[PDB]
Amino acid sequence: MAKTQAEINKRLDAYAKGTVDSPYRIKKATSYDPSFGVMEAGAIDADGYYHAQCQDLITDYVLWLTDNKVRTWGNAKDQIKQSYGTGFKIHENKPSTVPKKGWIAVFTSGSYQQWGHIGIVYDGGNTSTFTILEQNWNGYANKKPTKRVDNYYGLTHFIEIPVK
Ligand SMILES: [Ca+2]
Repeated sequence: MAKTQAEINKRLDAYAKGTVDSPYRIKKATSYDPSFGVMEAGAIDADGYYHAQCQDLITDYVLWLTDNKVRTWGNAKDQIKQSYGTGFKIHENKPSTVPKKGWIAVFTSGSYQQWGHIGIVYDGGNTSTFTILEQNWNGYANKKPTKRVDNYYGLTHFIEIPVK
């Protein structure tokens, strides 16, 4: 059920614009847990807990990449400890490793949360920096998927996805 790069690129744009086709996309500003921020329209809350966390975007993504056949478990650091199916490949991030658009970036070291941070490679970039689309880098779980330029700090693994 592999997706085309064009379908992937279009999915990544819809996330960032808050118009993604998902049943987990927040349509109007919402809150149910006062410990977090009011979730804006565009935010992805896949489990319905702790608002728009980092992993929520990835479980919605993996869900779409596989036509709702693979649901993710655990947190960000748990994602390299399970399988998404055929076509998906886990790569270690080393200084020469540059990812591709649509790939999943996993942060399990540095001063990151012990349960990790996660996001989608929006632009592969180069050896020094790349662009990520992620949720909950602010720790407040309210913003929709936002682009950030990352410098491979704390980034330990990439997950390659199947492309047509
Ligand atoms: Ca959630």
